[PDB]
Amino acid sequence: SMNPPPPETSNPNKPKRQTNQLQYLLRVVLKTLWKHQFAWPFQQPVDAVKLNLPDYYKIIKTPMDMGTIKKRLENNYYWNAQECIQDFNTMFTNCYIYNKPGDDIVLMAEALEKLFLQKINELPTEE
Ligand SMILES: CCc1cnn2c(NCc3ccc[n+](O)c3)cc(N3CCCC[C@H]3CCO)nc12
Ligand SMILES: CCc1cnn2c(NCc3ccc[n+](O)c3)cc(N3CCCC[C@H]3CCO)nc12
Repeated sequence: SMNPPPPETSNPNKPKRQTNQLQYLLRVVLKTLWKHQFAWPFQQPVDAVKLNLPDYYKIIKTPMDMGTIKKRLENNYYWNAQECIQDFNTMFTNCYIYNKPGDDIVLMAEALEKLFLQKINELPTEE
């Protein structure tokens, strides 16, 4: 009945690299999603103590949110662009998993996911 600690966002012992892909994922993909009208419930970890969703962390064992993703990109936590893509997909599917078809929050996630898909369509190619 407590929240878990948020996902890890730093690790100064992971080797770091910059790539066109990871730069795009921050400066275009994360940025565009963050500014979307439906982004606000996805900008931080689900707070199941403030929100009254008590079974949330019984159901969602791989939490993810765009606040975390932003930190991970900023701290060069990701080596492969796909690690970041995976985290966006985990965020969307967690919303689908906890909730049910037709729920307002699921329609918000679906809209954000469609946007995600249009932006990643233009991801630069891997090195
Ligand atoms: C307005 C501030 C706020 C936002 N969430 N939240 C919650 N969340 C729990 C929750 C969620 C859904 C239904 N219910 O019934 C409770 C409790 C709570 N408070 C209870 C304890 C005494 C203080 C009082 C305000 C804080 O100091 N205040 C807040
Ligand atoms: C990724 C965030 C998330 C996942 N589930 N969920 C729920 N689920 C409950 C539920 C049930 C039936 C219909 N709907 O629409 C939702 C609500 C909720 N929030 C409260 C309502 C305003 C937005 C938003 C704020 C806090 O993240 N946020 C979330």
